[PDB]
Amino acid sequence: TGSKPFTVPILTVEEMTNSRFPIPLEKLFTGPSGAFVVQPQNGRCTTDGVLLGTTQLSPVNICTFRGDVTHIAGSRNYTMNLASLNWNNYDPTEEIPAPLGTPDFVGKIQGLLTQTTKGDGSTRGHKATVYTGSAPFTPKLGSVQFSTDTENDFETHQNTKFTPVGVIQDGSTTHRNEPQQWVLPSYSGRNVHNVHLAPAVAPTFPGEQLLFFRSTMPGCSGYPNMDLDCLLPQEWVQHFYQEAAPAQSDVALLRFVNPDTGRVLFECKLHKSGYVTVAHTGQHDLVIPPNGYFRFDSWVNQFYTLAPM
Amino acid sequence: SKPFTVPILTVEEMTNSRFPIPLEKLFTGPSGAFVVQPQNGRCTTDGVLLGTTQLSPVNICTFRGDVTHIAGSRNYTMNLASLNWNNYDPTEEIPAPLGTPDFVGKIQGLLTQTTKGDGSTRGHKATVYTGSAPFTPKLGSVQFSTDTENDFETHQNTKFTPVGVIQDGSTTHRNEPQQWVLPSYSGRNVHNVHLAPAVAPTFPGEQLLFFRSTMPGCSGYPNMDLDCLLPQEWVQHFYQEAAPAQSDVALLRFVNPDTGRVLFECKLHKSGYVTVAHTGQHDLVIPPNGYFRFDSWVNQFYTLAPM
Ligand SMILES: CC(=O)N[C@@H]1[C@@H](O[C@@H]2O[C@H](CO)[C@H](O)[C@H](O)[C@H]2O[C@@H]2O[C@@H](C)[C@@H](O)[C@@H](O)[C@@H]2O)[C@H](O[C@@H]2O[C@@H](C)[C@@H](O)[C@@H](O)[C@@H]2O)[C@@H](CO)O[C@H]1O
Ligand SMILES: CC(=O)N[C@@H]1[C@@H](O[C@@H]2O[C@H](CO)[C@H](O)[C@H](O)[C@H]2O[C@@H]2O[C@@H](C)[C@@H](O)[C@@H](O)[C@@H]2O)[C@H](O[C@@H]2O[C@@H](C)[C@@H](O)[C@@H](O)[C@@H]2O)[C@@H](CO)O[C@H]1O
Repeated sequence: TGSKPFTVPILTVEEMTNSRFPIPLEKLFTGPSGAFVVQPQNGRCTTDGVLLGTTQLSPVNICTFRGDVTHIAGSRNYTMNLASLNWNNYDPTEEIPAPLGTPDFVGKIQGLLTQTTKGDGSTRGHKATVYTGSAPFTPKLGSVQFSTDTENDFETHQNTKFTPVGVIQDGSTTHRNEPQQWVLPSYSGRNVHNVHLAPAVAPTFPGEQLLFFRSTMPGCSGYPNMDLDCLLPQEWVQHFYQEAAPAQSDVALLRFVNPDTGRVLFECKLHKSGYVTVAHTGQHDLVIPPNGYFRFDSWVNQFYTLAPM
Repeated sequence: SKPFTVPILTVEEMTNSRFPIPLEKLFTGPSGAFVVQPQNGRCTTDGVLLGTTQLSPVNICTFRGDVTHIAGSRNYTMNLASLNWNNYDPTEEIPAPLGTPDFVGKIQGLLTQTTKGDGSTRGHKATVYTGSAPFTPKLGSVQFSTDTENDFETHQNTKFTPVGVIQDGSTTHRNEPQQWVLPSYSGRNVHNVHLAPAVAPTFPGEQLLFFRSTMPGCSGYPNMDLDCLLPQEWVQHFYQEAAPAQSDVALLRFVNPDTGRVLFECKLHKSGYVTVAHTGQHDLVIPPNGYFRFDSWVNQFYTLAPM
């Protein structure tokens, strides 16, 4: 009695943003997930607005890094000592897995590393790639490495930003073998256990699968696997964070409605810990009308049987 | 009537509606001497998108299409597609494709491409000069300068992801970008159409309140300041809520949770911009947890407490 009514945004899928990389959502996808552990750290939020993992609120502070850089002699690599979003000191003892927004998959993320010299406002920018499966990827410790197209242009002790664009793959190896979107980086480096993680999720009900919000990351070199699935759109993270409507049960029943025809396409379970399941067996790209949207209908529980998708 | 609200997200939790970067601060200054007519980040309080405004925080200053190499150069012409990768339609009554840059500047980022057949991919640093003669997005074409003469393929999906801005370092520092100069969306001899209107304070002692970011600089000595009239999250919020405006102005109070006190009040005009009572340039100093709260509908001629 007296709970703030729960709701989800009325934005359509194509009007929303992937919570794991700064690109629009394209489609909904469902498939079996017994062959991987689904434990992304971005795009994690409970329905009552508790951010989990490395999740933060900005759609354009995801897979970014800020700090200052040191050149590694004999190479085009730079070590970035990480700062916070507002350029303050990074605190490695905060009870999070890594700075909020840190990439949550193993892959080679390419973008631009940019810098401004405080004294005169001179600026510079270079193509750069961060290898999140590599030994120098230690964001939790406050340090990551970038491979760039320069050995001398970046200055020390000047604010430097990495803006992600897409992913690459080693073209001499099996096509689409990376990125591995369901493999978490080791945030503190090789053989150091991750901490404070958002939990892995899986369907529990017979005949159910996770429902993913899917985008295609830009590819920047080689033959990458560009598929990227998030559990919640970034706008849903922002919505629940603000609304903070109490979860009246374990499961919010949503209906996906077509306002063009006035008919419900399918129903799904939004679990209070922040993920969606549907009743379907097999890999399936959902086909949805551009104006279709999710609408909260009622609180049910994990024993509720969904109508087949 | 449906109660009007603004998001409770703090400034640094929100996104610039004119370039895909976080908001950093609030800024006010006089703007009588020139025209404030941005086309992105334009939305009425009852949720009507204006100008070139669309809903995505990460489909702003992006481009998509097919590219063709200009022989004897490292420049490529992009024939624009839509977000769904369909043919572009120049007869829509908009100034240019939604999300088109709304300032004159040299925007640098990466041009990326996927070959459909084998999934091979490529990516190159590229710059679009929105003040250049070939910048004709309303006509379905813009030009990029890149670092290759041969790597991009024809008739393959190509995307530009913006990162920051550059300036010609052999010229007066910070002389470009010019954030308050609109591109000529159809080229230099064709006037712009279907624009969201220019905005100005009219009430004595008031100035615009800007939501400000610093665009990354990628070369030279650029002016990196970028002011939007509404955070992108406010655009998304009004679009969904569609709460009718009960008067010309929504009075907002900016509240500090650490004290429980109002820091300042401002006017959110129903056509989608904010004013404060202040004379002079000022970077507002705000607590990280400060937020805007709608307090009441007032008329346009309400007198604000001084900022
Ligand atoms: C121009 C081209 O196709 N070159 C092939 C080469 O791929 C290029 O390799 C260099 C390093 O030597 C850079 O990594 C380039 O980014 C890369 O080219 C990109 O990727 C290829 C697949 C094309 O889509 C191209 O248009 C694009 O610019 C390739 O090298 C292998 O693959 C690359 C990605 C890299 O992992 C190399 O270490 C690896 O040996 C070789 C052999 O596959 O073939 C060249 O023709
Ligand atoms: C290495 C350096 O500082 N060079 C200055 C030069 O700037 C470089 O010019 C080339 C073009 O010839 C490229 O545009 C480079 O990106 C540019 O270097 C960038 O910008 C400078 C200001 C530094 O921050 C540097 O670290 C960064 O990589 C510069 O040339 C003027 O400005 C550039 C942006 C370009 O517009 C030139 O056409 C223009 O003459 C000159 C004069 O300011 O000074 C050199 O020292």
